[PDB]
Amino acid sequence: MKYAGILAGGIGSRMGNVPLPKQFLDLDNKPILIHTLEKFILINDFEKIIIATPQQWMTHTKDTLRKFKISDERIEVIQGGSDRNDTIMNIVKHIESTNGINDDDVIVTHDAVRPFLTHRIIKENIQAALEYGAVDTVIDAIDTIVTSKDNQTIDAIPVRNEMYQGQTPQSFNINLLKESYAQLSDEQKSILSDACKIIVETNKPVRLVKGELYNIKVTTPYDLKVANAIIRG
Amino acid sequence: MKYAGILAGGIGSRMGNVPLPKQFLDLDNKPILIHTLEKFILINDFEKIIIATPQQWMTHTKDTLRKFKISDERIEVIQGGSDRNDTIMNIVKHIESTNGINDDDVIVTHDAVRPFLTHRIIKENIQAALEYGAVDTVIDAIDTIVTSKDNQTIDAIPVRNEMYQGQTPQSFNINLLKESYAQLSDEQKSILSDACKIIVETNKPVRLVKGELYNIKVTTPYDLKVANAIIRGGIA
Ligand SMILES: Nc1ccn([C@@H]2O[C@H](COP(=O)(O)OP(=O)(O)OC[C@@H](O)[C@@H](O)[C@@H](O)CO)[C@@H](O)[C@H]2O)c(=O)n1
Repeated sequence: MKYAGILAGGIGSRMGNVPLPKQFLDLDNKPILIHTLEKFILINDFEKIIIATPQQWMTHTKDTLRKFKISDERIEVIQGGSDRNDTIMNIVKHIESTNGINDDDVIVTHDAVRPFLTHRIIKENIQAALEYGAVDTVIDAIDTIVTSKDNQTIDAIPVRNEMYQGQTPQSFNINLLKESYAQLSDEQKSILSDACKIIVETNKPVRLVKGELYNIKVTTPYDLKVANAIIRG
Repeated sequence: MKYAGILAGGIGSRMGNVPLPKQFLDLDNKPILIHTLEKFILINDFEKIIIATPQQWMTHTKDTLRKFKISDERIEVIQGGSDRNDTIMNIVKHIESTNGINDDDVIVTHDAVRPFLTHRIIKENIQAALEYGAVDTVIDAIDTIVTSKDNQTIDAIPVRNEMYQGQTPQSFNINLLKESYAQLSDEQKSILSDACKIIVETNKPVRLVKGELYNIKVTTPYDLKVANAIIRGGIA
């Protein structure tokens, strides 16, 4: 079975790491979250489309689904976790308690504020997860990537041809993801913020699926202004 | 003395069509290169502002400057090189053969196809080059960065808080740039995608100056749609 996990944990402020509900901001007279969900409802192969969000946003999420006539029976809103990977695991646990996890199940996890992913991206994610167990959506780096350990000076400049900008979806065989996450120590769980890095850190391969330049994360006022252009055109 | 080097030397190859150089494409009825140049003209302290273009585009560039009533005597259009760092060094050599290089000279090198840099970015680049000798214009990485050695599977996912997207300008003390570049082999030069790595590879510091989310590089039709939005929105 194939599941979608829509991660609506918000976008943390720079000071304080306060979750801001950017997925509710308006994009051409409809919340960003609704645009993203519409893309997933178009995929008939999903058994459930699970939105995980902080307890304090669950009612507004349900109210917004109702206002924008999103009635698809596969949509469910559940409470998120203490960080992004813990929220993913809340989704996995919800699947297990509801249907039970099958050996061939896959989960397609995706940012609520990435409304411009495509049918191809979703299908390629599903197929790569079924065959290989773990997948990241990426695009080739356009800028030269540089590192710094002090926010003052360059530490290194890697070869750009080996660098990729990570997007989402990130998709996994569910049992593989669960087994890998179970291998991490409490310290690792506190430090890891990315879902594909769970797999990498536990020495299993992660496949690349190529995204799109326009599959942006709408997290700043600048990105919201750009998003209006992408949508209208 | 302070010099600007506007890098307009690439050629936009297209499959099955006449090459259309991205730096000359119209953006709100004005070529991208002119948008970029206007920012540099507003900096009084440049001694010269040198635009490098492919040989066959030099006359067209000079004429287009005249078309937009741009007569600034500091502007010179010269021939670029076969790769980006060769274009930068063509500009350095032109300065050397024209004025000679002073020990305190700095050069602000910048993509012609990045029209949305700001007064602040240029001024911080100049000051950074004067104080530290080498500087990169960067922003915090917008995405998690992923690496791959086989172009099929992830090799590593570095700690995201140490990752930055390189933009331009990149600015240098001229003698430092020249001396560092002279140390590199042809293979080392082949691997470079920017100028600041010349400095990093020769074990001299490169300082960071913050760019902007809208200091985008215009190279594909998608980027031009974004550029048009930026202009109409007053974002930059
Ligand atoms: N023979 C050449 C080739 C290119 N050029 C100029 O170079 C500009 C960017 O060129 P291009 O769009 O192809 O981008 P690159 O792949 O070179 O990488 C750049 C990336 O490193 C940098 O922006 C940033 O990230 C660093 O921090 C364009 O104006 C070209 O005309 C030149 O004058 N002569």
